[PDB]
Amino acid sequence: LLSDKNVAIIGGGPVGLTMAKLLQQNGIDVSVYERDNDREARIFGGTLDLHKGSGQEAMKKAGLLQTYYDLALPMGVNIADKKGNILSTKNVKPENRFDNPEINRNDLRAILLNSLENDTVIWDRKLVMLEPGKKKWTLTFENKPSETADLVILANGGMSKVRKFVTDTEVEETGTFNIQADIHQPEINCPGFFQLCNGNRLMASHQGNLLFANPNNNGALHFGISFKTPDEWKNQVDFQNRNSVVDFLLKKFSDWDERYKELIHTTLSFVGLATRIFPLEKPWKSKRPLPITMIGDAAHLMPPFAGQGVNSGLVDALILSDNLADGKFNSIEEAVKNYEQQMFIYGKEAQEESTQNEIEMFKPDFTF
Ligand SMILES: Cc1cc2nc3c(=O)[nH]c(=O)nc-3n(CC(O)[C@H](O)[C@H](O)COP(=O)(O)OP(=O)(O)OC[C@H]3O[C@@H](n4cnc5c(N)ncnc54)[C@H](O)[C@@H]3O)c2cc1C
Repeated sequence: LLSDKNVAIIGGGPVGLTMAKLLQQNGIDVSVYERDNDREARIFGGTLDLHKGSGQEAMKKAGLLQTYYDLALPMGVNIADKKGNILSTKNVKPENRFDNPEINRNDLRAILLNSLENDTVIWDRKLVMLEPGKKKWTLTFENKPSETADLVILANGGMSKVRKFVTDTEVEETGTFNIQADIHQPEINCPGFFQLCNGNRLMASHQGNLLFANPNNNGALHFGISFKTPDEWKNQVDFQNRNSVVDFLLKKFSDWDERYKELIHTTLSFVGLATRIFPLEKPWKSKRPLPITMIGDAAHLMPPFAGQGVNSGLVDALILSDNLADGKFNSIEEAVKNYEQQMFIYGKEAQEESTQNEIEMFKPDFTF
């Protein structure tokens, strides 16, 4: 295959690790440079789920579907109202288990990580600078020895600072905002809400305030509250100390049932983040010194309320990965050129749904 050279993937998230695996399956030489300190760093967030057709195809090809099923956990979902009434409830039906079981972000990385040869990932590696060499890239790492690569694959999230050689387009705030926390022993610390989820993911929407929870992410309750960014914050409240956040949440939620409030009372620390999108507007630099591309969130960061992200990114993995091994191209530049073409197709389409959908809710109504 077209790589008797060496690849550098920047980013050990689910998309970056899948790349690594798909390449290394074909005897390609890959290293993943991850900035997490070690294998064991906690990944904050909800649970991923892999769709048939996309995410799961990624896993089928990596020879990892069964392992994914093993560790994943199917979940019904309830729609509830501001009051605690279950409006709807779709349960796991035996036949449709495998459609999209939820997996914990750390568990998934354990699966991927386990599938790579030793020392494929190089930990404690924060990429800060890239530089086109004679015939290969030079990667700069904060207070760590530099490295070289014939191909660089950016897979380092939606805030990647090293996007320039591919495009001058930059991420943008979408208009909405997300607060989220985890509650441990949710069954005694927030029994009302925990009992309300009754073993299913829970969602409720009220006057443009979204509450979404999963009662069982490896035994913790994860939840997030989303909303249109308050007119004032121009980019002012502080997620450092919680009394600030609690007053704010408890305000826009005073309307809501005591059970949800108890959710905002027990949570010890909150993390705030503005929804962003890396818009697939114009084409990317046709003029590139050395081979380089982007997959997953680096390529098309988009709002999550649709259910998008990662599947779309794992598809990137799949598609690029094949292009560079099916020998159906006479050069690397061609193969990446082609992948970037296909992904612009379904990328724009996804980003279209999620954006529009984001506008749907966060209005004065919704019904999922
Ligand atoms: C609030 C919220 C809820 C979401 N819910 C869902 C959901 O329910 N389902 C779903 O499918 N998606 C969801 N998403 C989307 C989602 O999870 C992303 O698409 C997914 O994380 C993308 O994977 P990735 O590998 O491309 O990027 P990342 O997961 O962000 O991986 C990037 C990796 O690169 C590393 N990194 C960053 N900078 C550097 C650097 N300079 N050098 C080296 N490494 C670096 C990071 O440590 C990280 O490990 C949600 C997103 C948000 C914000």
